[PDB]
Amino acid sequence: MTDTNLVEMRAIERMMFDYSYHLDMNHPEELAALFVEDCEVSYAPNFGATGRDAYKKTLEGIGTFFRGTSHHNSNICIDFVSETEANVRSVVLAIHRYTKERPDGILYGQYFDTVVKVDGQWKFKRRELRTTMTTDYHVRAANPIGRAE
Amino acid sequence: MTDTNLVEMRAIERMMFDYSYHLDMNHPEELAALFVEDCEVSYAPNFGATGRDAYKKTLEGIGTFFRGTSHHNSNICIDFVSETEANVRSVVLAIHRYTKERPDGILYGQYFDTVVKVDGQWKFKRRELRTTMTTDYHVRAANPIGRAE
Amino acid sequence: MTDTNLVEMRAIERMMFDYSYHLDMNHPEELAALFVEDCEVSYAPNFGATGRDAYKKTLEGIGTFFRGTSHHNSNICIDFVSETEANVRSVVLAIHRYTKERPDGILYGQYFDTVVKVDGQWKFKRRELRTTMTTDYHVRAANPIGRAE
Ligand SMILES: [Mg+2]
Ligand SMILES: [Mg+2]
Ligand SMILES: [Mg+2]
Repeated sequence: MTDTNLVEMRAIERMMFDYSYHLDMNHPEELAALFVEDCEVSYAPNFGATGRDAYKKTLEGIGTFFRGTSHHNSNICIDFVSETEANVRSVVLAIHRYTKERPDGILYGQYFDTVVKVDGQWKFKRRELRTTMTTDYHVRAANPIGRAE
Repeated sequence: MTDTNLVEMRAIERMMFDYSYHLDMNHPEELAALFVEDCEVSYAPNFGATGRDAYKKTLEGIGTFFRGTSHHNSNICIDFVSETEANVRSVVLAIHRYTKERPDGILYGQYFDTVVKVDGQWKFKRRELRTTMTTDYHVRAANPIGRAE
Repeated sequence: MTDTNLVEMRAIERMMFDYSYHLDMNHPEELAALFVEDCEVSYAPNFGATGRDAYKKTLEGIGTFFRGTSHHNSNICIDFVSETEANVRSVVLAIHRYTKERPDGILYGQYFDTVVKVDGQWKFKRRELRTTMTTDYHVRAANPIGRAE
């Protein structure tokens, strides 16, 4: 209902923010706690993770290849399938300060997510990053946003 | 009432996000569907649109002059006139990757909007962009924010 | 309760946005009206303000040292202590266009705040800025975010 939808929108947004916080803090175990076992992550047509352990592996090196990151998540649009499943579209600005000497790398992106509520906690079941564009960035492959020509 | 205000704040924000999404996707018809016929848009003291058809014309070339854009909308403040009319103030970060060879153009702005609810959908009745500042941008004229000196 | 929490989350966010607006507008008296007398502000281990008058002093020169600023506040996480006291964590992107000839200065930060509700208005009781990183910026000292190594 209305009440349920409003409260859960807040909870979903909070989880997404906790995710970005723990990412900028280099807390990979906290990050993995926000994904179900049977998850999928897609960062490019030939790059992602199937299942939580594979996802954990994608987190390796956050602490070593970057001196810092800053994630700014906005434009969050939530459509409930049910009270324990929602589809989310959002915008991300992610700045990366590398450990190697090179300009900061900027990702302008969209996330297409499905989140599920389990034992009182929202978690990611699927995340699909679509890359709007990048600057001085370290990843070449990407899922396009599908901009009309 | 309280309940009404909360639900409609979510709906207004969703519409604003759908707008920015369809803009970054180069979907001008979806954009125009989010404006009433009797709308006004102001981007500079001598630049805007009176009525929806004129607004549609301002969308020409999105696909040709830019390879991509990314809009990040935040700091959304909503004051209800009534349950079907609200005044909104918000902040925008808009990055533009040009089709011509030149640095990305950055707009730091404020939107002063009036939105109205018609047949279940929020739409823009007025948008006024105030330009806080810009970098490497393609538009010179602007409405100032009115910063105190 | 639920209803209270939702309404007050909106009010707290609104206050935070009003703060950033008045800051970008160079309105120091409006800013100071959003702090209690017995406040604390921490921007670095050896830099801040104890009490509202000291805070007011930190606002001196906004109009003179910058031609403009733009603050984008996102990722707002609110934990209520009570219905009139909350702890907030948020992300900030703050761009500064200097009056002196130098590149824009960018702050990527986190705010750790305690807000209190007094006579119907949320106000800051404590703000602690943690600096994720900066670019071409004018402040060297900072409170670290505490990123895991
Ligand atoms: Mg295991
Ligand atoms: Mg017609
Ligand atoms: Mg006094």
